[PDB]
Amino acid sequence: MKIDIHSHILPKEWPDLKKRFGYGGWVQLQHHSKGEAKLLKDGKVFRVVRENCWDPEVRIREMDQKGVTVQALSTVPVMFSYWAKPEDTLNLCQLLNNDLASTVVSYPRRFVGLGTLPMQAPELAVKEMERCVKELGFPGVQIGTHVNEWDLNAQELFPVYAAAERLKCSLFVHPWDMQMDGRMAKYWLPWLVGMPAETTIAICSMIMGGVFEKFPKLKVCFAHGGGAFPFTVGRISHGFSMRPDLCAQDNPMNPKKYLGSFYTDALVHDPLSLKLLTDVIGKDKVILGTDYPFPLGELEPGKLIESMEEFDEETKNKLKAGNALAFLGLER
Amino acid sequence: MKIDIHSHILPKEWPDLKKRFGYGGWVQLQHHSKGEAKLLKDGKVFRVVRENCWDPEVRIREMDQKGVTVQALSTVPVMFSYWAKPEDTLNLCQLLNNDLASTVVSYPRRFVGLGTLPMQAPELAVKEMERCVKELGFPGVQIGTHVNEWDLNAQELFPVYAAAERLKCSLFVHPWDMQMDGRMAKYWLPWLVGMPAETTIAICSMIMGGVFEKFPKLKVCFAHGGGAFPFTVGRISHGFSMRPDLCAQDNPMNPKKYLGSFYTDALVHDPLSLKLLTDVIGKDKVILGTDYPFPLGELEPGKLIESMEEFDEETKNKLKAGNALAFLGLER
Ligand SMILES: [Zn+2]
Ligand SMILES: [Zn+2]
Repeated sequence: MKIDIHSHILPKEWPDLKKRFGYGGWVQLQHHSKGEAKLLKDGKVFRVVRENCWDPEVRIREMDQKGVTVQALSTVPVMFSYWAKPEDTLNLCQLLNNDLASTVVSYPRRFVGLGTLPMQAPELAVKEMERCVKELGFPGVQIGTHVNEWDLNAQELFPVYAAAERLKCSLFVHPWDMQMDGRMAKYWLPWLVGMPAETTIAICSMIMGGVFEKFPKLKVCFAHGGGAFPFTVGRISHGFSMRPDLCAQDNPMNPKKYLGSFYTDALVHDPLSLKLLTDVIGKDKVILGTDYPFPLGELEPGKLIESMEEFDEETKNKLKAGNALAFLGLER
Repeated sequence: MKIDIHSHILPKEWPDLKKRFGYGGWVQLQHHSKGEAKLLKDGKVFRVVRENCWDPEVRIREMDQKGVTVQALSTVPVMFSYWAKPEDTLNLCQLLNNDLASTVVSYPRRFVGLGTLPMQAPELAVKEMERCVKELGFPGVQIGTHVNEWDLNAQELFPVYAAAERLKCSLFVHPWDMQMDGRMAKYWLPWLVGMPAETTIAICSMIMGGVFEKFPKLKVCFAHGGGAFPFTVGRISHGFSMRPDLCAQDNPMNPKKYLGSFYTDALVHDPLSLKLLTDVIGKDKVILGTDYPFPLGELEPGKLIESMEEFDEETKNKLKAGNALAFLGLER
């Protein structure tokens, strides 16, 4: 019933990116029908989306109906474009960040912005992060779980984490670029299994890569309840203890010592799962998020949290808003 | 403290498989040092193992020390060899199954056998299953989470499931053949993340492929606590409801209706994780298993279960032995 850390939005329209940059592989939005649009990647339709995916007015009406005060807006992850030339990804980043900032200016009490960065080129990413924070006024950014062959332990990314600490810029980590073909081409497995696995790999990578140890002021929240991590943390912690030759060469402290060091959203659908999440991650560390407007999201925002007889009213309030305001560094 | 459904053993020695079959890619055991051996795949050492991995006498002494009455013995999963020619995999299967049956005959009150099958060729697999059950006296078999490009929903495998129902042959499903290279080549991620993801994909595949619906007498137990499934079942069940076009074309019943239809081992390391597992899978459906003699296993077998103040003595007894005896169809 309060703040939603996890929601995705796109521009109304954007330019032909293939023409702008000189090579294909990019995505485009095609308005085929009233209140309806297609996303495509060279020719092929790969997703159908509704009006509420780009129209702030439509979003405000649906938020009102559901009792949601603020959405944190970030782009659709397929727009990350970490695969492209660094300056072209940055150019697209500036376009999506400015779009997002425009929307925020129009409804500054209903939205805040999480920008996107050219993470494959750390010098450009630092510079675009500095702009989002100093000029656009964003409290943080949304990044993917890996960047081409870099997982988030990668030393090449340390300048980005350092910039985040100095700028007080929060990081929302979202699974993306999962395997889509072969055995994963059935039963929606990329979204149902691939996403949570991507998130668990990101949490393990930042832990065992020493990111939380070296950048102790960095604020990070992972999407979809930490993936499998809240349930498989015992396996991970035990395995680290047993094979330090494999697990401890970048950071010798046991993963368990980092519980309390980062946030997750609360998007885990079931009450038994939400209770384990808070038991493991902490009542101060779980943030209502919805994945609005996508179907895999929570249909009645805040309902799972409010349905927990195990939680007092002060805990519910932390989960619904107070934790988001802490993670984002924003006034209650 | 009772029965261990999940333990791996190899023969003392076996022939040069490359010479036997006429092409490389197979594994071999090399005794380099006292009570020590190397596993290799063409030249390269990929694992070091101890005596207790092949010597039944050593295993009995370590079981006594730990209060373990019976181990269910199955081969090391890298021996599956589903990639090879069908008759060659079957020939190796017969050798490993006979080895296992010999060991069982020598200590028939301490061991039972779970055989291995040429799953890439279903007619041969049915025939070797019939032999393990009728001639070798095995109560079940261990199979992998996928078979080359077949996940376990594959219709080509239905004759194997049908044979299992008729023969009353239990199936222990073990994750294997994970990605090992690229981004997964660090931090032991194949074992810490890849294995649980493989298991969740296998549980989803058998559910949404209608395997439990079409073969309701089939007994199946998945390794490592069901992977992520006990925590991500809400995500999976919600997603199935939202996109039946993606999820329900082979079996329209919601995955949640199958909780209670299969078993898992109890190998989840942490007490919060063991409580969620029983809450989700059922107190009648969780089986003490250890992954003996591998380091990622439980070091004091049965200790997690016995440490649960939430469980009465009758529940502990089910988890330590009664559930295994039910899954295997064996006399208490
Ligand atoms: Zn999302
Ligand atoms: Zn095992």
